[PDB]
Amino acid sequence: NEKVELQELNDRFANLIDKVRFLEQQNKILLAELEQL
Amino acid sequence: NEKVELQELNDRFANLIDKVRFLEQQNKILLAELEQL
Repeated sequence: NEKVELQELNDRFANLIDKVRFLEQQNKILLAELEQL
Repeated sequence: NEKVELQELNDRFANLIDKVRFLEQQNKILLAELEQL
């Protein structure tokens, strides 16, 4: 059923974006630390 | 079209997956470098 399936991909897309945000922030923090060292 | 809207859907899903993959790989190298310092 393409209502539950297209709400599923949505949830996967959402989780992937949260992951992207988290990782972008951490890599920026790590780079800043390296810059400071 | 429905076929030319589903393809787009699969392409953004792939791009998003790749972004996560690269961010994690970049993150692991940054952690390793900070670790040396």
